[PDB]
Amino acid sequence: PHCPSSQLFADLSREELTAVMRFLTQRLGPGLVDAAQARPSDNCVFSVELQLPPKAAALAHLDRGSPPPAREALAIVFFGRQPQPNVSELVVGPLPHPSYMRDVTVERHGGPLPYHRRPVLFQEYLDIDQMIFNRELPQASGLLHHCCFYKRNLVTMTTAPRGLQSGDRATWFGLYYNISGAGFFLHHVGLELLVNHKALDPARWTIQKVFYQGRYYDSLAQLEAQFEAGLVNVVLIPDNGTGGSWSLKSPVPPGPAPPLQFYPQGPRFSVQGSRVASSLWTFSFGLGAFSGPRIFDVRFQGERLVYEISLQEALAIYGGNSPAAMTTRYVDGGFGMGKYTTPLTRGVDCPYLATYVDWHFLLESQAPKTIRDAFCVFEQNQGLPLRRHHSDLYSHYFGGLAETVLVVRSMSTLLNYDYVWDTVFHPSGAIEIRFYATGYISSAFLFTGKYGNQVSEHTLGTVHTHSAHFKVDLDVAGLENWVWAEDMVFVPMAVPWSPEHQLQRLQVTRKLLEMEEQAAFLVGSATPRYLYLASNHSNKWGHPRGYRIQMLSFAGEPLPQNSSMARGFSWERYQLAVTQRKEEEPSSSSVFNQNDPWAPTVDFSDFINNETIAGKDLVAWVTAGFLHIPHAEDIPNTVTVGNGVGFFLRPYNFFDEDPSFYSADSIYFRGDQDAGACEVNPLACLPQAAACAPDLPAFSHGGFS
Amino acid sequence: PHCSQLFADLSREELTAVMRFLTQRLGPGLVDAAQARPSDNCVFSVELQLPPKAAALAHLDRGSPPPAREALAIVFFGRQPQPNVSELVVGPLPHPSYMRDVTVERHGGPLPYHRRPVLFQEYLDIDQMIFNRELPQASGLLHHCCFYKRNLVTMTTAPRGLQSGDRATWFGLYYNISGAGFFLHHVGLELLVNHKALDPARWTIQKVFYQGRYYDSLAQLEAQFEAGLVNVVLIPDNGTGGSWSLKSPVPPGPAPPLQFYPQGPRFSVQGSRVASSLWTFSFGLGAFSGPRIFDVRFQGERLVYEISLQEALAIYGGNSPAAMTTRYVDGGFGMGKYTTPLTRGVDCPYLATYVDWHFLLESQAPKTIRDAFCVFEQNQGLPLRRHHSDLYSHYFGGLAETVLVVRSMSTLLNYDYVWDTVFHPSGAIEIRFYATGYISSAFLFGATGKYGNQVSEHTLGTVHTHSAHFKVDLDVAGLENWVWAEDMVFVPMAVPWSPEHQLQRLQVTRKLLEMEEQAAFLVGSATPRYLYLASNHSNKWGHPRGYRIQMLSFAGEPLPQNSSMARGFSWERYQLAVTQRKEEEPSSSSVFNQNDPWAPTVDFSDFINNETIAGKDLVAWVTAGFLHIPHAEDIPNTVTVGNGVGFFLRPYNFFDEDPSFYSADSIYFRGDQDAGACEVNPLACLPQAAACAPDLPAFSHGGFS
Ligand SMILES: *[C@@H]1O[C@H](CO)[C@@H](O[C@@H]2O[C@H](CO)[C@@H](O[C@@H]3O[C@H](CO)[C@@H](O)[C@H](O)[C@@H]3O)[C@H](O)[C@H]2NC(C)=O)[C@H](O)[C@H]1NC(C)=O
Ligand SMILES: *[C@@H]1O[C@H](CO)[C@@H](O[C@@H]2O[C@H](CO)[C@@H](O[C@@H]3O[C@H](CO)[C@@H](O)[C@H](O)[C@@H]3O)[C@H](O)[C@H]2NC(C)=O)[C@H](O)[C@H]1NC(C)=O
Ligand SMILES: *[C@@H]1O[C@H](CO[C@H]2O[C@@H](C)[C@@H](O)[C@@H](O)[C@@H]2O)[C@@H](O[C@@H]2O[C@H](CO)[C@@H](O)[C@H](O)[C@H]2NC(C)=O)[C@H](O)[C@H]1NC(C)=O
Ligand SMILES: *[C@@H]1O[C@H](CO)[C@@H](O[C@@H]2O[C@H](CO)[C@@H](O)[C@H](O)[C@H]2NC(C)=O)[C@H](O)[C@H]1NC(C)=O
Ligand SMILES: *[C@H]1O[C@H](CO[C@H]2O[C@@H](C)[C@@H](O)[C@@H](O)[C@@H]2O)[C@@H](O)[C@H](O)[C@H]1NC(C)=O
Ligand SMILES: *[C@@H]1O[C@H](CO)[C@@H](O)[C@H](O)[C@H]1NC(C)=O
Ligand SMILES: [Ca+2]
Ligand SMILES: [Ca+2]
Ligand SMILES: [Ca+2]
Ligand SMILES: [Ca+2]
Ligand SMILES: [Cu+2]
Ligand SMILES: [Cu+2]
Repeated sequence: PHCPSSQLFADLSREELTAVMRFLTQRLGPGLVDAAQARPSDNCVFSVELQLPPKAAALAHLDRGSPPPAREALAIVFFGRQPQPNVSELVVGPLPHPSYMRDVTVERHGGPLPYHRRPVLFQEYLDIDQMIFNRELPQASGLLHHCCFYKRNLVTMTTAPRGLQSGDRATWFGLYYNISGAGFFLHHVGLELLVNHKALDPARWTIQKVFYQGRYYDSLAQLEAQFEAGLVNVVLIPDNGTGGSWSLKSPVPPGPAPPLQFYPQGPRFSVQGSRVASSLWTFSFGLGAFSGPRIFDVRFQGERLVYEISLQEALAIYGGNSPAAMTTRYVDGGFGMGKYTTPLTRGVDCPYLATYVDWHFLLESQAPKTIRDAFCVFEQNQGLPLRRHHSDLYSHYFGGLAETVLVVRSMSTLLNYDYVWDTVFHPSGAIEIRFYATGYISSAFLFTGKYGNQVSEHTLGTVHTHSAHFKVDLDVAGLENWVWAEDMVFVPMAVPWSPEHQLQRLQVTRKLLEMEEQAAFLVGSATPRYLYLASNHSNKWGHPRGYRIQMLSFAGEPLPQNSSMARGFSWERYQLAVTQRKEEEPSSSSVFNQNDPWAPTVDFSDFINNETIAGKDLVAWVTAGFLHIPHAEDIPNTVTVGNGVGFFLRPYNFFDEDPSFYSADSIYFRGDQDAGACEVNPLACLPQAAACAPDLPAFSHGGFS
Repeated sequence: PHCSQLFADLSREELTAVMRFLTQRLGPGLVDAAQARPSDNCVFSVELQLPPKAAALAHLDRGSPPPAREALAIVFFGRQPQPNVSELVVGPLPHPSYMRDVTVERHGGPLPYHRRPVLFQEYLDIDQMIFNRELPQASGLLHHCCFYKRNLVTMTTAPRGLQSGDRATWFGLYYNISGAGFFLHHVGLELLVNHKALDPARWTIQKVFYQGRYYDSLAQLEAQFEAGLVNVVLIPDNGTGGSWSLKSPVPPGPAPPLQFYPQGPRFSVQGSRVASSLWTFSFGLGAFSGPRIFDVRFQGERLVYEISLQEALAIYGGNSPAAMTTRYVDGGFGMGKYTTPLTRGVDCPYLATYVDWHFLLESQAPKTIRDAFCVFEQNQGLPLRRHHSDLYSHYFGGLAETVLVVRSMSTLLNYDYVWDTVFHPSGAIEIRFYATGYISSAFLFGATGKYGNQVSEHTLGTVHTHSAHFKVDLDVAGLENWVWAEDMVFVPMAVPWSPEHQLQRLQVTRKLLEMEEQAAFLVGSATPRYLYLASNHSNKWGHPRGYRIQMLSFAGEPLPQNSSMARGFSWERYQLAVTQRKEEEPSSSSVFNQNDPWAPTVDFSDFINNETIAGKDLVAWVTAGFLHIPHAEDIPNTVTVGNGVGFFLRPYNFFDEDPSFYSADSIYFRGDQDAGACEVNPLACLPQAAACAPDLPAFSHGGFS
């Protein structure tokens, strides 16, 4: 019966956000508009979020005990009501009650930010739909009545980038049936429209091209005419149906409950604000609006391993029979991995008994909002030994330890993909960063196999690749680190005790990587089997104290350099790169690359620049991804099984021995001892320990927009 | 509130039945393996002989009668002018009447006697020699360095010599540590024992290695010690920490997470057969080959006829002779034969279903390994699939992932190998293997860094690679299958609507692999990103029904072909290979390769022989492995974290849609609906469903030998 239970990196709070918005409205001139109903020629505030502190100061505070650096915020402002409109980046502080505001644009980017680089606003999307649905589609209502039950029952979906050339803002939009309670993405009606929305005055916006069921037209006029002329043979795309194409609700009623996990003697970790603490682990967590999930000041048994691990960008490159598909290259940070974090459904997205946590933000609005259950944090019994030995030889003993990990997770739903961002903390001292793609695939109307598979009636599942970039600022036993590569080789040799014979002598090769360029591994290149970052200092046995990067990635072929667009996500070309850490190089991407990748705001390749990486504060940049050719089993959704991709950070002579030796949960007993004796073996007391019904919270869901 | 066996391993009776029959028909002269000497006649092994496929299938599908249930016996025929090992098929069970020598049929000639595995008694005899005859000759030295006075133990290596016919084995000497691994306590002495002679009296010691130097005999070593040329390095007898212990110095804290089935378990085990809602298969263990599964059926339909471990391999490098020539072909010892008991709540989850294995190896009566297998459902704490829609329609639809696992563990000397087969709700099968347990060590001398890392006082952790081979006989939608490779490519192109501009057009490349040699991928070769086996027949959307092999492997560089030994495990050279399935090609290895790899009994490369694989019964052969350079954190044991290696088998247009759409456990609800309303959302009723204390069984352990 019955059964128990330094925030310098925290994301800005409701107050802090409000505080900065007040200060902005005051100091920014009226004509300021609510971003959420702004127009191109308006002035407004697009985003307000935490500006991360410099490392030197942050550390001085965390370690040396000096005072905290100014807590600041960064605001992105669209300045439209202006002869030469610009986007500007403004640092506002110091919180909790700000007094200054500095334009860092020219500092950071060496010049103004072109207005065309700004992300398409929510209002801008609405205006575009007004044009399409009021001014444009009616011109073809003859056709639409015949194919598409026109009478409102159709929806548009954006693509990106928006044109062919720096400056452009023309966007292809596909049209789909507005299915109810299920993904529309699988119901392309066959029509795409090239909208030019560069003009500051929506009245001047035009439609450059039209694609319909396999053919280009110049206007909806033509397309309607040609349909009327009788040289457009409409194949009828249905409005309605049943199965996974049409639904997510299963036709099969609940059977017996699946397995459930619980903490029989209370949870073994705490979350206070942005800070998690456990027996072994300590870190602060959070979300960049655009860059997405991040962790800081990660400490294993009190000692810092990493200053920062943050998602940096995500990328989806498509191919297709149609214009939308065949030119789409989402640089998802230009929308926002944080901005589009969705709530975590208890018992689906994370285990029911996880600790859920809310996120607060201020984006494209005046008042801050909240995503409820944005994060989840929990311990998972992996059902699998961290370590184990059974000795039947000479001495009869057993010694092992079941693996229980600590997880932190957010999910981003950008249009149809749901990205899943795991950071898993292992009891061995290892950190694992994973990401899964799930959700709906993106589809096109089907009209010879070069561009994907047919996944349902009239539907091409368009081929594409996923990839993601991570900043990993390890500070292994201090700031000053070196990069080591180790591998294997065989060397023919006469057998010492019988030289008439030949043996193949297995050996270890070892090289220190001295310059940045030697630590930059292009995709498709051979990669050292052991690569690690290490300190000057050694462990008990005289080896440099190291942490090793090990990669789980099936990376797709990158967009060719021959493409002008590529410089906008040049990180795609590397598997891994280690560079000097620098304040002026905080990120591999920028929210402004999505709309102008031809003139990238940040260009990652520039960071790799022929310097020493021999004894500096280093930072590793890891790419992970894969190629996806959709298939029937992606309908309704793509499963996560086998699609996880990422990397491990594992200790390599960092410790003097395996930390888990002194685990509070390790089991050990001799063959002559009594394995059922509770005092001998803790597992024997488990049935007492766990003789209680768990107190499960009432199911709540974090709602919608 | 509380909460066809046509593939089954032979039972106690069947084993007894066969041994009785063998005793009778094998003439007198027949000794018990545990007592046998080289010149004796004895029965080494009795285990299931797997049925032919055509007959097995006829029974399983067409309903015809079962094929004869038979057994295979390995017999050592020593009491003979020309001694041989012979393979004998005995049947039909339950009460056998015949017995057929298949040796010459199968291997095209007699099995040389020197290929036989070293018997337990043979190991004991060898120790008599060492400890009675030999070591006393160097007791002067041994008293000085090693607390000689019995307190030392030997460990074998393999293969045994330099050339087909040889049977000389290096044995290292270690302190017989109590209740912890001896493997970390090499005293610095290895002895080359020649035990080829049928008369142990004639066995000799060809060489001696001590603390860095070679001697012809123990006479020599002692003569040279007493002559003042051998400088002993005292290796301690005793100590504390992970070098010496597996018992933690830290007392139990609060219990870790525990998983349970709140409305009963959702699978059954009847004998060798598992059944669940989705999955159906028979499981078991080959004495030598190890874990295997048969007649795997997703929702009633066969995906795989057989998935079986085939061989495991550990290739070493080192400063000393044992380390530098060791190549364990573990099947020559036996992955089943050395299955250890699974400790409840360490090796598998506490509430797993544990199952015993019966065997008859190197003895006259059958024995049992208690809790050899475990079978359980695991909540992965991670969604199989999920979508959150804030866009146009407000809905959520997902499904938490619960997998079905089957696991055994083999402890071969120091390593404990974990063998997972995980069955996913998506229709995917996953085969994993982890290496844990103790590393193998050597005494540390010399300044090279070429052969590993120092992991404790005076201990070299010797570099080596692990690898494992699996037979995967998929029968995708029937027997007749083809092999497909798909990948990606970019193709420059004029932008259709703006030909002044260039786009990189992503496309899918596809190729049918026609001949065996085209499906044979060497290690280090580029591999198609999508490789699958498929049927002639298509799904609803016209694509061939496929299952795809996706590989999680960090494979080490293979032993060079230049080595005569290599032919004994030539599968090591491939990542993957598809060949025609053939009755006369049942296995990629043989228990007789370990001792004569120079004249291999089975040579895998011979299977790949320039035939069609276009529309035959095909079988894939997957290699997985990795390089291990030991480091401090391998002491006391190597952890499983990130060391799992294996592959997935995923449906690729096999179905018409994701079968998890019709999951009994999928959650779905619209934003306008009530997510707490139990009738709407099953997760809401969970706190009722799981308001009960679990009835945990009293802890038992399966004991030792
Ligand atoms: C990008 O656009 C922003 C928005 O217009 C520009 O900010 C404004 O720049 C001028 C400085 O050239 C400032 O106003 C001026 O104030 C001084 C006295 O303080 C006076 O000489 C002038 O009569 C004028 O009013 C003001 O700092 C600033 N306004 C706001 C609301 O921030 C920005 O400079 C543009 N920058 C680039 C590089 O494009
Ligand atoms: C490997 O070793 C075994 C040692 O027994 C050989 O098997 C034996 O082969 C002999 C033939 O030399 C069989 O004897 C035959 O049966 C009757 C017994 O009444 C005998 O009088 C006949 O004249 C005939 O020689 C014996 O049955 C058989 N035993 C078994 C278990 O097979 C075997 O030949 C050897 N194999 C090879 C390939 O060298
Ligand atoms: C690890 O290096 C520290 C720090 O190293 C600086 O010394 C330069 C020669 C060069 O190596 C530079 O990269 C490196 O950052 C060593 O201590 C330093 O040692 C010097 C002696 O040469 C002293 O005079 C300095 O006070 C001290 N400087 C600092 C900044 O600490 C240290 O010896 C070494 N330790 C090991 C085990 O390698
Ligand atoms: C080697 O050392 C082991 C470890 O002590 C000895 O194991 C003990 O042996 C005695 C005698 O049989 C038993 O009563 C104890 O219960 C054993 N302990 C364990 C943990 O098994 C073993 O006997 C020694 N082997 C030798 C000397 O060869
Ligand atoms: C697929 O093949 C089946 C018969 O297979 C043989 O037929 C020949 C044309 C030759 O290609 C052989 O190699 C084949 O193995 C046939 O009976 C099936 O119905 C066929 N079905 C389809 C849809 O292709
Ligand atoms: C989806 O359906 C309803 C019509 O019942 C509509 O109000 C909604 O907005 C549709 N999507 C649109 C209009 O974009
Ligand atoms: Ca660093
Ligand atoms: Ca740099
Ligand atoms: Ca087959
Ligand atoms: Ca063949
Ligand atoms: Cu995808
Ligand atoms: Cu290993």
